[PDB]
Amino acid sequence: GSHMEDFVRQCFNPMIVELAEKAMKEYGEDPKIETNKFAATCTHLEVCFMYSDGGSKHRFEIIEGRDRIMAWTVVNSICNTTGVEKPKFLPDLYDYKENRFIEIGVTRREVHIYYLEKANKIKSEKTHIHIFSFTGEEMATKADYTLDEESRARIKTRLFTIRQEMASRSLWDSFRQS
Ligand SMILES: C[C@H](C[C@@H](C[C@H](C[C@@H](C[C@@H](CCN1CCCC1=O)N1CCCC1=O)N1CCCC1=O)N1CCCC1=O)N1CCCC1=O)N1CCCC1=O
Ligand SMILES: [Mn+2]
Ligand SMILES: [Mn+2]
Repeated sequence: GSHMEDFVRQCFNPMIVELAEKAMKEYGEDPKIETNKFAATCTHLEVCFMYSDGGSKHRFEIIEGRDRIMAWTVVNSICNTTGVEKPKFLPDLYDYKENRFIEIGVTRREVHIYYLEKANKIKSEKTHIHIFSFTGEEMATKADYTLDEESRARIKTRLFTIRQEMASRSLWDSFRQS
């Protein structure tokens, strides 16, 4: 293994690592080689999970972290029972409160740039978007941030802590270049 893989293993909890490996292998990437993508997958998974935790008990359905076939199955059930249009790309969550899918992004650039990229990619219009960065900023569709301030603040703090740990291991720089 590499230093990035050992860091990933000591940084994220093991269930997150396992789901990241699964998701990456399902697309033919090897966690032990494409280690930057491994860290990014772990970070994105943890953010999705903290986010779904931020709501009320029954509020969100978690799409991310399932195998692709089961993810689309759950998306189909949500669409067929709520009547919301089927997105073109797998979202990360479904909000039963606001009645909408959510795409979550975690970026090492400007939340503006990544938001524009994702919103050009989606084009299905009704899928809410919520971007976080590793510097503490966030941006969301209709400036509607879904959760209260405190849950988003916890996510932002975690992102900055991951950033610092990577820097202490001199892995932040190459990570920030992908
Ligand atoms: C005990 C607790 C663990 C965390 C786990 C949770 C993430 C998420 C995990 C799985 C489990 C469902 N599976 C397993 C395989 C098949 C399948 O469908 N997936 C993936 C797809 C959807 C889903 O549900 N969920 C959500 C509900 C319960 C659960 O497990 N969350 C949420 C916060 C951050 C985090 O990691 N939980 C559980 C709820 C409270 C909590 O924090 N611990 C131990 C100490 C640290 C810690 O967080
Ligand atoms: Mn996703
Ligand atoms: Mn996402």
